[PDB]
Amino acid sequence: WTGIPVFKLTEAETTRLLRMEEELHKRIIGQEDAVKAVSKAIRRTRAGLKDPKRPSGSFIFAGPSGVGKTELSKALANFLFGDDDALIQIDMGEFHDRFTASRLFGAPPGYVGYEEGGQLTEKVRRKPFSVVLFDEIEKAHQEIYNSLLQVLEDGRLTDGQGRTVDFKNTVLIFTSNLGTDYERMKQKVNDELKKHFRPEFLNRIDDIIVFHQLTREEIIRMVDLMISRVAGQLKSKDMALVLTDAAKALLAKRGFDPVLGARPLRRTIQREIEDQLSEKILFEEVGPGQVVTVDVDNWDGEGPGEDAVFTFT
Amino acid sequence: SLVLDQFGRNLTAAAMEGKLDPVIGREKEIERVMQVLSRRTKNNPVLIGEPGVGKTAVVEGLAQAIVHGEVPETLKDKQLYTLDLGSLVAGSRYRGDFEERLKKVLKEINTRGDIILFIDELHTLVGAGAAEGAIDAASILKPKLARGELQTIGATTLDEYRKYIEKDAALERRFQPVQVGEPTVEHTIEILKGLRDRYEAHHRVSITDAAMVAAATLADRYINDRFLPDKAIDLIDEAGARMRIRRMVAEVDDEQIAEVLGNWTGIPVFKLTEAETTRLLRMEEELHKRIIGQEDAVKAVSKAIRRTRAGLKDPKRPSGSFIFAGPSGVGKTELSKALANFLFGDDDALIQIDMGEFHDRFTASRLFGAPPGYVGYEEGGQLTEKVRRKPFSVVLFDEIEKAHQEIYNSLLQVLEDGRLTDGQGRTVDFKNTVLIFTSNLGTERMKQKVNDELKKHFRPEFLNRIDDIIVFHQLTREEIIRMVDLMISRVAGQLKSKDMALVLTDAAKALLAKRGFDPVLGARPLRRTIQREIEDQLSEKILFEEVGPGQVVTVDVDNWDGEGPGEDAVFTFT
Amino acid sequence: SLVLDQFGRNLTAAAMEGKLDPVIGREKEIERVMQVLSRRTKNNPVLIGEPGVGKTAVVEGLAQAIVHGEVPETLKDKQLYTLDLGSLVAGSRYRGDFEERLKKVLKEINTRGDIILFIDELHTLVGAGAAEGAIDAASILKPKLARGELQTIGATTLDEYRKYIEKDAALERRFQPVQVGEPTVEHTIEILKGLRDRYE
Ligand SMILES: Nc1ncnc2c1ncn2[C@@H]1O[C@H](COP(=O)(O)OP(=O)(O)O)[C@@H](O)[C@H]1O
Ligand SMILES: Nc1ncnc2c1ncn2[C@@H]1O[C@H](COP(=O)(O)OP(=O)(O)O)[C@@H](O)[C@H]1O
Ligand SMILES: Nc1ncnc2c1ncn2[C@@H]1O[C@H](COP(=O)(O)OP(=O)(O)O)[C@@H](O)[C@H]1O
Ligand SMILES: Nc1ncnc2c1ncn2[C@@H]1O[C@H](COP(=O)(O)OP(=O)(O)O)[C@@H](O)[C@H]1O
Repeated sequence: WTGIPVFKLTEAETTRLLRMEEELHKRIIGQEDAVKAVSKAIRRTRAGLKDPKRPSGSFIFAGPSGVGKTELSKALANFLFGDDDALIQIDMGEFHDRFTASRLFGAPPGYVGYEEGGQLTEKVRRKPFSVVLFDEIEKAHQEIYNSLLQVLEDGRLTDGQGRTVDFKNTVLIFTSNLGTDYERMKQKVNDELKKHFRPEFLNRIDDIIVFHQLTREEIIRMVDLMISRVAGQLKSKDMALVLTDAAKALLAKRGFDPVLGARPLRRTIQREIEDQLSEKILFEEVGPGQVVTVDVDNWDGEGPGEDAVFTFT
Repeated sequence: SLVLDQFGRNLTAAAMEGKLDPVIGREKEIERVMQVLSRRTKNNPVLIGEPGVGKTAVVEGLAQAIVHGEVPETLKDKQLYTLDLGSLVAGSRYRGDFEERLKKVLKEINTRGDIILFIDELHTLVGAGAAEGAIDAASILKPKLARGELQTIGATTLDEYRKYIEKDAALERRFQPVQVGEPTVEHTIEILKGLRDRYEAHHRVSITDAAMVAAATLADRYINDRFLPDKAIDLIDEAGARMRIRRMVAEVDDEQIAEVLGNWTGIPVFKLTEAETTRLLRMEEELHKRIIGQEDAVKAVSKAIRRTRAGLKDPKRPSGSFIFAGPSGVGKTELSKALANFLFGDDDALIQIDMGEFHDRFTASRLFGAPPGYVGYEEGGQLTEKVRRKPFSVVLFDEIEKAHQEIYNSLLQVLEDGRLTDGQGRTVDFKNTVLIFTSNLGTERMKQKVNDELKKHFRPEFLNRIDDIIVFHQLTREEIIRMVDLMISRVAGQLKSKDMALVLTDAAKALLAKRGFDPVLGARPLRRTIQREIEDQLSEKILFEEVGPGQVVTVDVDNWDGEGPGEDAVFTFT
Repeated sequence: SLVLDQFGRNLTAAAMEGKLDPVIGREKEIERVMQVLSRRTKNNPVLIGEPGVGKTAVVEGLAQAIVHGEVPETLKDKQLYTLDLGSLVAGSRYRGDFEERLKKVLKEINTRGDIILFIDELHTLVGAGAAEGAIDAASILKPKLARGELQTIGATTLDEYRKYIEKDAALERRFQPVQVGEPTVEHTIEILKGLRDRYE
């Protein structure tokens, strides 16, 4: 009827639930605390022991930019529903104005736009078991926080139409950028949140998670896990990509920067490999039924490699 | 049967002759609706779903299941009828005719007892003979639907279920919701495999596996205002139509549906022809015809769009996002204009929005429209509808420093995921757009100064979202000489419209170059010089009848050695 | 035909006497709309365009193509009728006259099979007479356009398209958007050269 997975725990889904930390780790590298907390939340939800009034899960994500705060939520949505589109993505960046709070729950009666009701309220009513993402929560005003102040404790919200929607089976995730060796920046993030967010609001969130900074082993795994996307895109045109170990080492070497996130790795691969592949494809260097072997020339594998180049077969 | 035919259509009798489309992949939905239909009391399901997911296909699938005999004992030999409420209300000069027709219909289907009734586009029950609070069809059906002696199924959409059914809770009480999910890409693949035969027979053509595979792929990837499998079915139907037109056995392949998608949504996702291939590999010189210098930016944008055209561009990020930083006048807007001319042939196809007007915090609602309950809700956003007219377009943000941080906060989602939710609540696609941001900031050393100024005046996540950071360098003497070349070229092009021919000597051009070199150059200076010392004299001479039409004008120089400052030099117009 | 003349005007009969101005340079739009009319299911295009570009001129060019007979076999010997929604909804004085008239018109189209409809000001299809006990024409024509036994074309300004047609996703579903863009400079010159004879 309503899609809420209050079922008998079969063996397959049980074995999936015990091992879902690895399943989230298939896409999310690092951030073991956040993945563990999400696993505990979903285990508490599916075991039937939960506070009826409170939602299934409420968390706030903070840390550097591009550390998978949104990606963990997207992977969780893919885990629960089978696709990334099912995630309710409400972006708080266009809610800088105070008067824009009506976009969430709807228009009051007597005004224009009363008939279609709210936006997130309707989407919650359609899919009661869904994860709702609020990106850039620091960037909207604190006035809009008050509508969610009810659902982070009671899980009920009243639209402009007047009907009450429920948030008891929804997972709420908030992502911010406050603060931006681990515990000092964790305390800095805590102080930033305490000064910027009212303490009465912060107590209604089940857990606060500080995202850890990306390290070298994380980015060397990241190169493979993200070039898998390029390989899969190439497979749509009967193209095969393989990277040498030196290719991975050079890609991680030129994209390592602790002050930014993983988007530098995207920049590195985009400016080094993908553009060259596009040039060779449109110049017909490689054709259908052919594989591509990318190797690093003029490098030892240990130096910084300011002169290393990529060879294509 | 003698009464139902006058006001309805037998779907089972249609299934006798096989006029219905075969339905595949909806076994779960069929089992759910039959599970509702097997109830004792209040056994009436409703097909709730998005427009274009196969809600009707559910009921023809049910009819096919009945006529094949897959049904259990409770649904055997049940004639299935869709009901035209328009046929009920038509021809009723008095109320007695209308609800007499309705009571005769319900009495007949109760007496026979083997008719399942279908209501298509269900919301019309609230108000049939009169208003909601008077006698209508729904009020008559309340005792029959409540006690559950009548089996009725219906289909409605989410917005309609919210705008017609839900405001009267009595209607939604008697209907169990059964959601018809939008099929996945492989699900639409099997659906296309199933419906291959009818379209191949009608259009007298042949369709290959790669054809509808690529059709489903591009349909899910690119079009963001329609829903599967409907748009892919539309593409297959019109593609068979195009081949049938072109013949007066043909084969339907991926290049045809690619050309169709280009015709429909304007996306140039085509099988690359040789001429446009050589154009794309050599478009750097084509850009260098208009914008001269700044090789790094031209090469970067060339690489980005070469990625876009080769199908190697990431679906969830846009085609390309760039910050154009440098001193004023170098040609940052000229580069975007040149890309617009290359992509579309015209400069008006470039959607240009200035950030100077967004100098206040209250101006943030202009891009994506007004919140509900306020003025300006009906027309919606400004940039969102402009993107909606043309999915493949380049957007320009002139003088990005004048904008304040709330604009970048509202645009971070466009930079990263490439979606934008308007005030209406609809998501607007940006996966086929090119992002251009022009900055005049920081004025080898200029690179560091510009980067420091950008990281000072922008948040770290915004500079993380942007793809490539480009610092425009100051022009050179050869570059301003080629500026003079372009200037005299466009001046002569304007002059040819009035039966006049224009030419300049090398010495005059060198004098123009000598009077047009400073670090405050670009094009805003040395165009003042042209308009003052060449255009002014030409207009002056042509208004009092010298150098008129039919005579070629040559611009020379006098009292100059060709090397000095040329302050005493005077332009001569022969 | 004995019922349709009281509610519509035959553009094919207008094309018999050449009462429509010649159309120049709209080959791409006319071939696209002719392609959409060749479909089996949901063969109903809409000419979305800025007002004053010649959305009605595209339909007149279709009529000229029909009378000159260069259309493929799927449009041979078919009359193009425009539909006057006002005349349909004008004389009712009751509740059931409008639906009876619309059903009679659709029955005539079904029993003839050589009529293509054109609806000026398409957005009036939704709420084409909305009383307390009235059912609009849009819901009546939804099943007819869904399967495709009814073939119609429409012209709509993008603004009013977004105001009314987009608000009802069901009517958006049955309709194929065909964009009629602004003519270029040389296109305007060619159109003026075409119209020069009639204007002199
Ligand atoms: N652990 C991870 N696994 C996979 N991708 C990651 C991970 N961390 C970061 N990314 C990359 O970061 C990008 C998303 O960053 P995001 O978390 O949205 O930053 P922010 O939360 O500041 O907006 C994605 O493109 C993704 O490739
Ligand atoms: N599984 C399927 N098999 C065959 N055709 C399908 C299937 N799913 C959808 N379709 C086609 O897509 C269209 C969906 O129409 P639908 O959305 O049910 O109309 P409505 O919105 O009025 O219920 C139908 O015309 C049908 O031909
Ligand atoms: N190198 C150039 N080639 C051709 N035209 C140019 C060049 N530089 C500037 N222009 C002209 O001068 C104008 C200046 O544009 P731009 O440098 O972007 O201004 P700003 O720096 O204030 O954004 C452009 O619109 C263009 O028409
Ligand atoms: N190719 C063409 N040849 C001749 N006239 C044209 C052409 N294109 C447009 N027109 C002119 O456009 C006008 C039709 O505009 P129309 O579509 O009726 O606008 P609206 O839909 O706003 O009423 C006619 O008067 C016609 O003369």
